[PDB]
Amino acid sequence: SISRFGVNTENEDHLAKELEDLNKWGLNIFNVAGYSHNRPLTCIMYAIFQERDLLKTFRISSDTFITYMMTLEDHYHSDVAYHNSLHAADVAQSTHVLLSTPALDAVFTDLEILAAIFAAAIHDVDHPGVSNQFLINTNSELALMYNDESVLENHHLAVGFKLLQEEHCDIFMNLTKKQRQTLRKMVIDMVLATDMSKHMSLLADLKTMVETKKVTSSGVLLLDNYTDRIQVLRNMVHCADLSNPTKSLELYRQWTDRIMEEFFQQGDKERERGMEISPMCDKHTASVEKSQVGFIDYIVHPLWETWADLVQPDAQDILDTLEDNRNWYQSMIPQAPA
Ligand SMILES: Nc1ncnc2c1ncn2[C@@H]1O[C@H](COP(=O)(O)O)[C@@H](O)[C@H]1O
Ligand SMILES: [Zn+2]
Ligand SMILES: [Zn+2]
Repeated sequence: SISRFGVNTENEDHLAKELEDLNKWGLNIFNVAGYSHNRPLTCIMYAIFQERDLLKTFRISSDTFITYMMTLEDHYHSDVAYHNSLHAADVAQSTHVLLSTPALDAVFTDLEILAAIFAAAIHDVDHPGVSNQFLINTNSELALMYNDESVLENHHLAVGFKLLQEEHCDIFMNLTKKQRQTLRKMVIDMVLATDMSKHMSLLADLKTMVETKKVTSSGVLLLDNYTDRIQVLRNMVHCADLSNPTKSLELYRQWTDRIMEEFFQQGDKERERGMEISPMCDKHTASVEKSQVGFIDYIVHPLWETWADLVQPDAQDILDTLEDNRNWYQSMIPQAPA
């Protein structure tokens, strides 16, 4: 309820204004955090579940849901500049919008929809603000536990599911044993897919599927087998995760400031511990503009272009914004003549 959020009517009214964009790409999650005592993930997730009647469908009481979500959100580190609950909220809301794209209407079951949004919400939980390689190079206990493979991603999953065991936190209590098994499988698949080292193989396989792309009498995509549906969900969450550059510049710029702050903080930690600094972690040798252009050209654009193709023409506006932002940064690159 509104009381669990500690929000008064004045801020509840502001929040109502902001939530008018719940199903839109233009929602401003920064404003949402500001009116919800900085609990953007729980607030947006509650709004999303209400909007999709997921609480009613899976018999999750508001009590259990809010208790779990508030617990999960508290396990995101508010001192980590980018990988915090604000980023998770953004990704969950972005996934929520992508799931409603015309080209995918009626394609996914409710359990698959539940799985993708949940995956998005927990995908970076308890992130330390440093990369897998940093954990590996410092002989971190986490790296040793997971044998240097998708260290953080494996940890995000373990924490997300482990927290269901705390008091009044099992939001999957009323799902059948079969549903829980299937949801777990799907969630694990999608979160492990957020590991950037799997990006290329994801894109490749994604393009391939687009070659075999099948539609209907209306333009709606056809995916009758699990394997094909999970590949789309997997890529959908990956796209939402990498959606910053496709948002209105006012938002994209705030995300970029955060990702750069987090990179510099890791650079500070490397210096503090006598380790050699990482690329783009050196606040004195990193070029924000150039980095963003490179990130879009080599990773984000190639990804969204393929997604745009799969859901043609649903994502066209997203691709255009992406391109405008890319050119804005391109022209923003500093210049020193003679
Ligand atoms: N705007 C951006 N510029 C450069 N790198 C980014 C940007 N947005 C996300 N990333 C990177 O994408 C990786 C995957 O995102 P995440 O799942 O949140 O960890 C992050 O670890 C960042 O290093
Ligand atoms: Zn991640
Ligand atoms: Zn993320």
